[PDB]
Amino acid sequence: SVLTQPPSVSAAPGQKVTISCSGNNSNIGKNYVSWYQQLPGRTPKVIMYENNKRSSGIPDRFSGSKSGTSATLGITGLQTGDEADYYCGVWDSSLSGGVFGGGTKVTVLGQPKAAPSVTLFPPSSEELQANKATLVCLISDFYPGAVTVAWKADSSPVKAGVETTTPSKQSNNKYAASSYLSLTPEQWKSHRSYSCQVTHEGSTVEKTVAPT
Amino acid sequence: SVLTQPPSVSAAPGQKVTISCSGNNSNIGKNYVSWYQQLPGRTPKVIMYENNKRSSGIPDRFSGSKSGTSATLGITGLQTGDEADYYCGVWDSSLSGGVFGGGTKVTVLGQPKAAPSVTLFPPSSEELQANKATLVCLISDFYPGAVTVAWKADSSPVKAGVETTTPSKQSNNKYAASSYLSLTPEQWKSHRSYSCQVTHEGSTVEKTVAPT
Repeated sequence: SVLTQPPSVSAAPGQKVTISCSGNNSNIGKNYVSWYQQLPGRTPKVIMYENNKRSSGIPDRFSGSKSGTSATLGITGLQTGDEADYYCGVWDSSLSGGVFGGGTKVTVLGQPKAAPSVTLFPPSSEELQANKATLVCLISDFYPGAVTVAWKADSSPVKAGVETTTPSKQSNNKYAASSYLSLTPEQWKSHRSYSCQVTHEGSTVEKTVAPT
Repeated sequence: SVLTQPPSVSAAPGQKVTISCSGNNSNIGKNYVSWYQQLPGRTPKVIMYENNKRSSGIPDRFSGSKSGTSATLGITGLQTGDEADYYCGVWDSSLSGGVFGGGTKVTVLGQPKAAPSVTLFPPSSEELQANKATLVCLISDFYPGAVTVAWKADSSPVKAGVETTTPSKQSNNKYAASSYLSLTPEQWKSHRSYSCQVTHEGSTVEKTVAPT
């Protein structure tokens, strides 16, 4: 870290966020400054180049500026999707090489709770032809990332055969997982219906499937 | 991803892994390369710089080198604490900014490798009756826990609305994930088929679905 960047910025949804980048005359003062976004677990991507030029597909929210030996990144209308680390980059002329800042964690404070979207899928045609039956309860767009999944065959709770993936942080910093129930085609065709009940922050969402 | 890295690399504890990072004369060829370690949950840290310089507290087991347009990070005496995601970074003298590799997942093999079980689910009847269409690619029973998923609309790759969850260990100790694709029921019916392609350890499998 040749460039000096604050360790973090926090703001409520819709608010304005500024990120400073402090350097000398050999780097920021002489050369083009670029900005990089890094979503957790993801590699850094360029979002701004040539001090204020926005990279392809980069939203209007994002704004970039250079003045003197200091660069700034402006995010107006902060969204939950902008929660990432931001780095500023410039070529150092003093020591002929590319330099970077320490980074800045951007937090959306007081984030609104998002109920999960729930899509239940019966065993596919191709699957049953292979004497295999799998039900998928796709659980998407929820926040925070914790869920309880319960299954039922008609009225009775299904204990075994259930697997629920650990909620993973999606593109929009919101979450997704999927619960799956592997049955024998004998077990599936026997019952009248199947249920997947998803509990998120105390509230339940239940969807139902039936054969054909 | 401008620089190219293999997505997954593994070996038994005590063995050796190498991670290739391929670029051009303008990036890897001219400038100094760094390597990043992104530990599970934690913030990425630089472990290698100036092609072969190790950071503080980085053991002898980690070695970096660069020949031509490609850099390699080697790891010997592979141990569980090395399991992380690693990426390369270099300045691109033509683009006048930093370029990064897509990342590599390093796995210390603790059980037999397992090829994924792939189940493609078309949009359900209840869903299409609501003018919504969701394709779900259930990927389970695989080890190591890293997949690359590609979607095709007939044969042309789908470049939008694809979400892939992070693999999580299940009750069988093997990993599971799911890739989902959102389409308008017109997008589902305008194509002959949709396909989900799962890449795991250089082995690739294709699943296909068609309307009814």
